[PDB]
Amino acid sequence: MKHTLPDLPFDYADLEPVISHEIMQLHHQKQHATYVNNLNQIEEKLHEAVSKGNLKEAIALQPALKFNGGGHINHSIFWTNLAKDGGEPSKELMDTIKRDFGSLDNLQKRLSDITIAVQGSGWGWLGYCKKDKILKIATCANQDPLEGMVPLFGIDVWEHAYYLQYKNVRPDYVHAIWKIANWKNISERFANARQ
Amino acid sequence: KHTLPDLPFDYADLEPVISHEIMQLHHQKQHATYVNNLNQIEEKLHEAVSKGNLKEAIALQPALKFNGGGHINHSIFWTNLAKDGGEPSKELMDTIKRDFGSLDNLQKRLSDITIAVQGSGWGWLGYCKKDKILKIATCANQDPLEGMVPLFGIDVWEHAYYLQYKNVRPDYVHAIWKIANWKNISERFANARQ
Amino acid sequence: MKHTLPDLPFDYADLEPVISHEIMQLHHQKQHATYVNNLNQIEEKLHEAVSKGNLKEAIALQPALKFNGGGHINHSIFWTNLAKDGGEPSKELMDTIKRDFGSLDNLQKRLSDITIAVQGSGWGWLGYCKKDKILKIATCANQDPLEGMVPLFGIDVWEHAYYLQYKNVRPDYVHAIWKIANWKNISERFANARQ
Amino acid sequence: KHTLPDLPFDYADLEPVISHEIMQLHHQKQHATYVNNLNQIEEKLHEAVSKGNLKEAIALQPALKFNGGGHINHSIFWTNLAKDGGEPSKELMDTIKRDFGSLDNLQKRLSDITIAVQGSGWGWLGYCKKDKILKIATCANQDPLEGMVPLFGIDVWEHAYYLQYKNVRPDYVHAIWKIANWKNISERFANARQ
Ligand SMILES: [Mn+2]
Ligand SMILES: [Mn+2]
Ligand SMILES: [Mn+2]
Ligand SMILES: [Mn+2]
Repeated sequence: MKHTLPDLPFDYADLEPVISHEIMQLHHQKQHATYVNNLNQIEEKLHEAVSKGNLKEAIALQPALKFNGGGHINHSIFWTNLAKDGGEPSKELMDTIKRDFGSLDNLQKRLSDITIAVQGSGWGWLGYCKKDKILKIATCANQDPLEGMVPLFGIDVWEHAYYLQYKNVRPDYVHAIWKIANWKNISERFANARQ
Repeated sequence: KHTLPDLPFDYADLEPVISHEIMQLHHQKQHATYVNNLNQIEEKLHEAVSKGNLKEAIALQPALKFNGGGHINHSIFWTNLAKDGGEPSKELMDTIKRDFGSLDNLQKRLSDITIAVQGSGWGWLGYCKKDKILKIATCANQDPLEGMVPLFGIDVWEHAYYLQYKNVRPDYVHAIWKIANWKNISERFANARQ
Repeated sequence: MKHTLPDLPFDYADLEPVISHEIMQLHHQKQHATYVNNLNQIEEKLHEAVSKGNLKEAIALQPALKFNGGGHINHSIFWTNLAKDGGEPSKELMDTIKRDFGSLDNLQKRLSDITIAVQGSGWGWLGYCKKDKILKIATCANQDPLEGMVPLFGIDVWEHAYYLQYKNVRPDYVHAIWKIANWKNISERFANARQ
Repeated sequence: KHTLPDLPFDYADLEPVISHEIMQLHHQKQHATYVNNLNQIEEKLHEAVSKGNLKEAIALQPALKFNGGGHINHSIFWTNLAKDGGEPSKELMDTIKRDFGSLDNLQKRLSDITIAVQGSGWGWLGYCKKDKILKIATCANQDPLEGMVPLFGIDVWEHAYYLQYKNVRPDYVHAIWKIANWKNISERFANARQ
């Protein structure tokens, strides 16, 4: 059934002064809405190509499904990842961060750095690799969804996520976003990934 | 489900340009595998889509492009080759002369880019309906040709020549022009113009 | 010798109301400056890797050279491509646009559309293909320089090029930029490409 | 300029796992070509850089990565194979057991991803000095392994197996473990830990 724009868990100004009201409103009401609308259109066209046996057409649609489907996935997670009252990591998550990265401080630095270094548009991720039972960090280009691991915490470093407030200074945004990291949600995602 | 098409000729009909063992393996093993895998991946993809698993549906894309591309590319390629391929129709020859100067220039230019492919892939002559022109391009791996109509393809995966030509890809790419099925290429051209 | 940030051919507010003063100032003084500074650093590291015979290291530096070197190339061209008094295409350029695209209106639409459709960060280009003696349009991802043809006119569709003024509405920017297309410069580039 | 290294063994020493014709062509023709081209491209690149032609220097990057990668990858690969490769040192075996459970799990997991390479490429076992762990990865075409130290590589370009194994890549990838030079792999491991 059809994809829909999820309501945010908070009002558009609830993350000030870390993320502005204007940024939240445009990012949700315009950017994410566009990914959803275009996603529904692409899924229709793909369902038609598959039904008709138009293999070339079905292949040709893949980048648009990845882009808009990834936009939907990534943003949906991102809204659940942000809070004014984020709390602290669960003990078990905190313990695993210490095991895999040494400390939360190291994790935040190492993820901030790779996220900061993204060339162009993309995302930084903290994820959980089920196979090897370890936390990992990665970046993704554009809206490519995080693959090979379960997403826990995402940082959108598309210039739309920060330019209106932080201008060119991407590092100020990436460092500041940790202050609104929704650790309750991130810990819930970690618990589910270990099931 | 998708099926392996029969070749329009016997496995040895392209000797001495492409060998029997190459045609047999290429068709019965390589193309077969793309077809069989295409069917498995299409099945996995339908489950993912019918269940709402967008992430898994996106994760299956590369296998669909690869095996689906494999099926598309090879199916065109077999129709592109002939023991006696004739000559290009007058309309195609005139178009080749318009857009490349001569057949010689087209062959050289398409051979050169196809030889230069880094890794596995394909060289193509195609027709851009929009700007009403012939174009040459390459594709990586089994990516299908997009943005123009395919007319003539040259498989430069190593499995396409190695048993016979060993490392000498250029010899294979220059030699395949001897068996280019110009009857088929011309028909694809005529159909691309309608 | 060392790369430097070129002075703009105009003052930071000279393209209002099509491109804001704030956008011009950040884009030149901060974004392009960063590409230049990082480019010089990367060229040094590459010259060292080559001198030492450190082939793996020289290969590893390539994405950063492409990114920052491309940033320098692309922006350098882009500033010369913009003017308040852009004039009109030379007769010969106009005649070739008509030959290859039917009309200027068609060219502007077709280039605007592909530029608008860029997934992520990138550029739209009008270029000249010397081999086939034809105008072409293309997009490039991120800062990848236009290859296979001589660049004539570039449209930066990184969100930094427009978000402060146009917000999410990229099409309004892409359509509007044609009003400040420096046709004198573009025509000069066309003449040189045909030599 | 770069040179083709001699093999540490005679062309037939890996029979029956890899044939004489494969080793000869692979070394004398494939690797030679990467070396020779590497030299040509390095020359073109130096002219571009010394003249300030940034655009042309960027345009030559893919040929440097490809031929330079080719030289890097093959040079490691020849040292990675042996008629009698021994067994992993105790320190490497313990590390393999820590990070993969057993040698069996490592072999299966690396074989599976290497077999799955779409097109040409390589499978690698490497060591991540930062997080102090073994990792497995694949690389496309001749891209060199980056972000970890290379320990053991498996060439899955078709030229590496086709003359002998034909289409049956899995057989070649499972069989190469028989000739993995664990003396060399262990030395690379010891050097990766210093
Ligand atoms: Mn976003
Ligand atoms: Mn093939
Ligand atoms: Mn820019
Ligand atoms: Mn090889």
